Amino acid sequence: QQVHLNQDEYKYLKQVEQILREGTRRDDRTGTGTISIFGMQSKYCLRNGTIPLLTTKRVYWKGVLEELLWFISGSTDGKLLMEKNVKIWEKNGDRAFLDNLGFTSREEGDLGPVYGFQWRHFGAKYVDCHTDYSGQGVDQLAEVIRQIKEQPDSRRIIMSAWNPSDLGQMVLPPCHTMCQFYVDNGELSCQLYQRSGDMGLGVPFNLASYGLLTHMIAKVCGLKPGTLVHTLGDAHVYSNHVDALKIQLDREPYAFPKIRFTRDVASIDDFTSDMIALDDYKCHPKIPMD
Amino acid sequence: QQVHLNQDEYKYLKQVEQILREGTRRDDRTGTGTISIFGMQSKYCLRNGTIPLLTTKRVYWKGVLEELLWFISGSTDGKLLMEKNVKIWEKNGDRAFLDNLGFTSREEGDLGPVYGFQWRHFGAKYVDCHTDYSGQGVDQLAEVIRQIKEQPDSRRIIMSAWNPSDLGQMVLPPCHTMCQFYVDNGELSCQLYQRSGDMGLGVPFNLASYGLLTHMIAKVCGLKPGTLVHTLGDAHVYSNHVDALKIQLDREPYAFPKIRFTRDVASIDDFTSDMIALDDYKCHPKIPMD
Ligand SMILES: O=c1ccn([C@H]2C[C@H](O)[C@@H](COP(=O)(O)O)O2)c(=O)[nH]1
Ligand SMILES: O=c1ccn([C@H]2C[C@H](O)[C@@H](COP(=O)(O)O)O2)c(=O)[nH]1
Repeated sequence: QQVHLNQDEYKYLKQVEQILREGTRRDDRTGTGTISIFGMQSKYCLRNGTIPLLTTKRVYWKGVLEELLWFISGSTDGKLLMEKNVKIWEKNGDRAFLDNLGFTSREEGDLGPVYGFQWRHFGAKYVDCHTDYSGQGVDQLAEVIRQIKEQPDSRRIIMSAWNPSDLGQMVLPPCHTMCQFYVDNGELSCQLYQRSGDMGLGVPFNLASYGLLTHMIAKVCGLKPGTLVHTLGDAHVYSNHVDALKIQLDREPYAFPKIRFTRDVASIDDFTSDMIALDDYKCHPKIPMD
Repeated sequence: QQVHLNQDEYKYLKQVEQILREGTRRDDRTGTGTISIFGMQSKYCLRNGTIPLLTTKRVYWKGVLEELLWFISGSTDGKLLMEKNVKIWEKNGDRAFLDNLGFTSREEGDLGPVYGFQWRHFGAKYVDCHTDYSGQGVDQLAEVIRQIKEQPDSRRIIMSAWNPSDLGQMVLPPCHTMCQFYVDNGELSCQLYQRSGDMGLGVPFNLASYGLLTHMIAKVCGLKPGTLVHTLGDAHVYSNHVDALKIQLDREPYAFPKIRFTRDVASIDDFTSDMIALDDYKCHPKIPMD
């Protein structure tokens, strides 16, 4: 029967199996095939410092970590993240990518009013990735933190990246579109709504990212981490990735690693990559992709 | 048994039951006790005209229908609904309610930049509930319809009411915060993200509302209805509703009613209450409590 060291990662694999077994076979934005279920939900225990970094296929932790800190900082400048040696946004801000979208006047690495800007300045008039936006638009992350501290019973602790007014100027429309927080018996929980998820790369990354976010905010608020709830619109596997995911489905998950913060923080803006430690991230062997 | 005429309503009852059994006890913003689960999801088939109006406890159909048409019209004037003998917004737009929020210059019924305003003019400058907003802000509903018709493969078909810039001026923050649409083999599906849901009174109403909207857009787009995915943040039952819900839980659901449109429509703005028929809405008798 179903006895597993890491039940939450096992359920993830079950999620992937269900997509491949019941999913619809459609052609997507690029003309490639996906196998897809619309509407899925899964839950991940964050208690005792557990962060859900998948063990059956390695997730780029360094990238997760630096992108999150960068999001939080409000930055929309791809070059700042490249300075931290993370290159996941590089191809979305280069001359060719920008020009193809009509952003011929824009400087390289200026990603437009993407996540960081929305999280910290929702409603402000975007100029460029070098403008000082202090006190412009709504600082959602700050409000979420005040709400958690002052009104922990609230059912309105929401942060959203989905800004229709700004979509035309973003290099990519937001994928993790919004999240909601929830305080129960001194524990902080988070639900991510992600409109679109690739189960082979994107989803594991987003999973770790919001897991880390919940850990950070919990610390800032003097709370213990709770449950991450991950909700998907179009959950899919690319049809060229099926063999690779099948190899992943065959593995018995290891225990998730643990997150550890090595100093105190004054606020959500007071973390640095050197004081966020990840203990015992053990992964199964590499899975080659195509 | 394990077999039901209406498996979808049966699953909703099981949802209520899961909350009562596994939910956490909380005292909310109102003061009354809730029993709560954070993060739930359920699916409702809409194929062949089916609309999930609950049968074990009657849903206020006239309210659902008139509110939706009013939403689509972009109106934020509560008096238009009161003109049709729908009083669900009355408490929220009267003198004392407005004054308590500091909207002391507002006429009665001026709900602020609520749903309808966000749907048709996201990012526009709110003045009052009589202002003509043509060409101001993003018409999200029209874009959704454009995307469904022209890019049915899109994983980006989103409409959101969650506007941080406008929250302070709304009489209530949006409860059904955003929805995503999905086209598969000519079948239109919709996922609602609801941040907060009263299983007893709110949720059934929200289900019927988004069910109806999905049927409407499907007709506009020459498509067929698919599935409604209902996602909840704080899924709760009010502690004083417990006994009446226990009664409801032993009822065997009847078949859902079906929706039928009795003439063609030029666009999403061309529906009227008289041409939306609801066939065979058969319910169990009223509950001995409220
Ligand atoms: O944070 C992200 C960003 C992207 N993707 C995946 C989902 C889609 O396969 C693709 C984005 O394409 P659209 O959904 O925008 O078409 O990348 C994720 O899983 N997570
Ligand atoms: O469309 C709605 C609006 C409200 N509610 C319920 C949920 C909560 O019980 C209450 C709103 O309170 P807050 O979640 O806003 O505190 O009404 C719904 O179920 N659906």
